Amino acid sequence: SKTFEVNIVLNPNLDQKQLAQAKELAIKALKQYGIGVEKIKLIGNAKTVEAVEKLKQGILLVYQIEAPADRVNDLARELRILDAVRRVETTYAAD
Repeated sequence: SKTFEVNIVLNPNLDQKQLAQAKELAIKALKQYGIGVEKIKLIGNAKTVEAVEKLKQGILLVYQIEAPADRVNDLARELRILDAVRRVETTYAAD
C-alpha cells in the first residue's frame, strides 16, 4: 500500500445530520480497504469548481489514506455510492 488521497464532493444544501451520515458511510466504505480514520479533513463552505456549475458551493471532504494502486478504482466507485455525493476524484501521493 502507498500514500493516497481521495476527494469527495457533497451537496452543500444537505443538513448537518445528512452530511454526518454521508461521512460515516464514506468511512465504512474506506475501512473495507484496510483504511483507517486518522487523517480526515472537511471544508463545509468549499466552492468546488466542479460543483459551483450547478450548486452554490460544493463541500470538500478529504481522506488521507493508504492503499494499493489496484484498489484505486474500487475506492472511487464505493465513494460514489451515496446520493449525498456529487463527485469523487482521486490522486496518488508521495510516501
